[PDB]
Amino acid sequence: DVSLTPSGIKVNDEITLLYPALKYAEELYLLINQNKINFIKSMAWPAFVNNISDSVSFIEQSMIDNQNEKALILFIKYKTKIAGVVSFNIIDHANKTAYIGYWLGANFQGKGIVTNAINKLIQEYGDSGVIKRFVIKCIVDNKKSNATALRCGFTLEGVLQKAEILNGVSYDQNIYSKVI
Ligand SMILES: CC(C)(COP(=O)(O)OP(=O)(O)OC[C@H]1O[C@@H](n2cnc3c(N)ncnc32)[C@H](O)[C@@H]1OP(=O)(O)O)[C@@H](O)C(=O)NCCC(=O)NCCS
Ligand SMILES: Nc1ncnc2c1ncn2[C@@H]1O[C@H](COS(=O)(=O)NC(=O)[C@@H](N)CC(=O)O)[C@@H](O)[C@H]1O
Repeated sequence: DVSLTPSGIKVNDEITLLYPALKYAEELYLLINQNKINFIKSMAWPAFVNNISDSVSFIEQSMIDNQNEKALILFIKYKTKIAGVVSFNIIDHANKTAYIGYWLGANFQGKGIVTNAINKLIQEYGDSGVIKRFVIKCIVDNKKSNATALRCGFTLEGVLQKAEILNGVSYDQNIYSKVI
């Protein structure tokens, strides 16, 4: 499979999902910084990304988790730029289940980048039998994420009541799945 390269997974001519590396720390940090205000609306962690060193620490931990298959953290490269992150936040090996996460900088939204990335990951891990069940869980009012999940052929399984905390408040999540 020539799409599985040493540096990452080639989705198409424009998108590669890069294995994390320290060299990406600067670009990743700047991207988060540019999007911090909007990102804080939908994710907890951006509120605390204050220096490049925080992105270095994230990369270091992501590489450890990737090595041990605890997670699969990938940096989305669109053309020449890092666009965001797509991940299996959690890989449950016993139950062959992967929980998906993602984000894109504002300048990279509306381009199908995450949809294309997810479809590729599901082909690679799902059609090979490594993962049986893929899950997207996100706060109910996250309109763009809901659209992405449905666009990728996921099915709504239910609402997880008061399951995600942002800034001390618990919010309901939709849980979507795609089963091979
Ligand atoms: C969730 C998020 C990644 C969605 O980004 P996105 O760009 O809408 O994601 P997709 O890859 O599904 O792209 C779909 C959009 O690209 C457009 N489109 C353009 N080219 C396309 C292509 N090649 N394939 C599919 N759609 C394409 C679609 O029409 C759609 O645009 P629309 O929203 O104007 O209808 C983004 O809103 C984000 O990063 N949000 C903050 C982080 C977050 O909330 N993460 C999830 C935590 S719960
Ligand atoms: N410090 C950091 N720097 C850069 N990216 C980071 C990061 N911390 C996390 N991410 C990435 O942010 C994305 C979204 O992860 S998330 O934990 O904020 N939320 C969810 O997954 C929802 N679906 C809710 C749920 O799954 O319950 C993932 O791709 C992570 O790898």
